[PDB]
Amino acid sequence: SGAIYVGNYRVVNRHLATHNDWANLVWEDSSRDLLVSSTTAQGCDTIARCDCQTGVYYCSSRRKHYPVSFSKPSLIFVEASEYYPARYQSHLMLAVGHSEPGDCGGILRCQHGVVGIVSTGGNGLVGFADVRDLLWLDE
Ligand SMILES: NC(=O)[C@H]1CCCN(C(=O)[C@H]2CCc3cccc(Br)c32)C1
Ligand SMILES: [Zn+2]
Repeated sequence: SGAIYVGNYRVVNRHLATHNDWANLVWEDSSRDLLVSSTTAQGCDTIARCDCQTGVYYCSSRRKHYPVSFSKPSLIFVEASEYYPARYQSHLMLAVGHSEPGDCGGILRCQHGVVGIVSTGGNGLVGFADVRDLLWLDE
């Protein structure tokens, strides 16, 4: 679990969005596993606007942060789950690192700010949904 709070927006994994997120919907994209809802309170976070390919992510299944080298956002095939059929997920970045289901929503940060959130994983891999291209989060 986890979210990004920036301005009057909450950014979550689309597959973990709540009834309240859907009732306050701003934008969602199944192909990216992202959903953004509106908030009444002003948010705690800064979004990176950069091309970093290194950063640090929070891994809830270890209660620890780990450094990572990650690929640029791309279209990656993701196996079927209870939430989606087998499909290509866009704007996804992969890295070598521990992840389990339950780790979705953990933040990836570089020195410039928040880069994205955990969205996929596998045997020693972790995948992050990029948010750096969503320029409107800042206004
Ligand atoms: N973005 C998606 O389609 C997600 C939906 C939930 C499921 N998903 C995953 O990758 C999960 C299932 C297998 C596994 C192993 C280690 C970490 C994670 Br996170 C996962 C894809
Ligand atoms: Zn950066």
